[PDB]
Amino acid sequence: SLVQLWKMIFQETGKEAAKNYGLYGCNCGVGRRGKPKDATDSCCYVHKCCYKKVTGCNPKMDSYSYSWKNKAIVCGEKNPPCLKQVCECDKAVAICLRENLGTYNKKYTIYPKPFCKKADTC
Repeated sequence: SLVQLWKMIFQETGKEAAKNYGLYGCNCGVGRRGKPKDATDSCCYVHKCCYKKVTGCNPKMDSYSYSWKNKAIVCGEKNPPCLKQVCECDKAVAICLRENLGTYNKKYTIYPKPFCKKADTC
């Protein structure tokens, strides 16, 4: 669920997830999609697009089972198809988030999403 993702974000980024990425760019956090602003927003772009490949669940409400191993995210204990995927979706968006931390814009942290150009289809 979305609380798990928020934790997941913090554990690889060290920043409070909703505080820093809840309104970042045009695809991070609540709201729709847009043409991404930077690599930080674009990995939120990838997250929302793997989130549409979910089938039988509510990712923002349904929790899953996962653990935080030797600084490595292991969702890999047996999970139902969706709950496996969203959590892998969350881990992938948690992992890339650490990969573009040097790019993070402090001005994009709360971004006016309506003004962003509409994203294509994933």
